[PDB]
Amino acid sequence: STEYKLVVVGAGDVGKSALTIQLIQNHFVDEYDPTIEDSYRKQVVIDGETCLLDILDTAGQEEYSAMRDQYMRTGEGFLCVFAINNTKSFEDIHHYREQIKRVKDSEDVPMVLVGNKCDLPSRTVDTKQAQDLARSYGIPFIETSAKTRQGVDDAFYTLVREIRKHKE
Ligand SMILES: C=CC(=O)N1CCN2c3nc(OC[C@@H]4C[C@@H](F)CN4C)nc4cc(-c5nc(N)cc(C)c5C(F)(F)F)c(Cl)c(c34)OC[C@@H]2C1
Ligand SMILES: Nc1nc2c(ncn2[C@@H]2O[C@H](COP(=O)(O)OP(=O)(O)O)[C@@H](O)[C@H]2O)c(=O)[nH]1
Ligand SMILES: [Cl-]
Ligand SMILES: [Cl-]
Ligand SMILES: [Cl-]
Ligand SMILES: [Mg+2]
Repeated sequence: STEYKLVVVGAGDVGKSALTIQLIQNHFVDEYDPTIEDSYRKQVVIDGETCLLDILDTAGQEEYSAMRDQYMRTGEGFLCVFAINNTKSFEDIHHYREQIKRVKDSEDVPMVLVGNKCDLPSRTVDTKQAQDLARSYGIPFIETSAKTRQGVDDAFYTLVREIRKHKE
């Protein structure tokens, strides 16, 4: 099987830890420690190929030492996560993409835009608004809901396909 190192980036409280557990453990955690950054592993099948994933749930203080960049440079794909009910988290996407392009030293890094918390009624970030931003980036965009499993597995598998295309 092929290994894929994934990194989940995004502002705080957007659902990175909830999305990560919903894919690994297949259940929703409504209150995970926001200061905890850990790595998870699970082997799934993606369009026939068996894929072993190592997903990094990022958290903690924003810091750009050579050790941190080198550790973040090990990620092959990135999930830039925002909340459809938090405008600021959607404006901070340009920050994470810019920092990912810097440490990876490339302008075509495999990544997928994630609009989490789509199960909530009041939405402030429009769907087509985030869709045109991902179209400008040239990256996929998927709306997910860690509570209802909606698109969770879809968002993660789409990122592995972007890595597959970039590799070949
Ligand atoms: C609860 C809190 C929480 O979970 N949080 C909040 C802090 N938060 C991060 N907030 C920021 O800005 C925040 C604001 C917004 C913008 F205005 C600039 N900042 C003032 N920037 C972060 C940057 C990185 C980071 N660092 C590197 N060395 C290299 C790369 C390639 C990255 C990557 F990949 F991420 F880009 C990482 Cl790992 C972060 C960041 O961890 C995630 C945590 C998640
Ligand atoms: N309604 C709803 N709430 C969510 C969802 N995902 C996360 N949350 C809530 O957002 C809060 C923080 O989520 P968290 O997993 O810590 O995201 P993170 O801080 O960015 O890593 C939690 O109290 C969750 O209840 C979702 O899909 N739907
Ligand atoms: Cl499973
Ligand atoms: Cl950091
Ligand atoms: Cl910098
Ligand atoms: Mg978290």
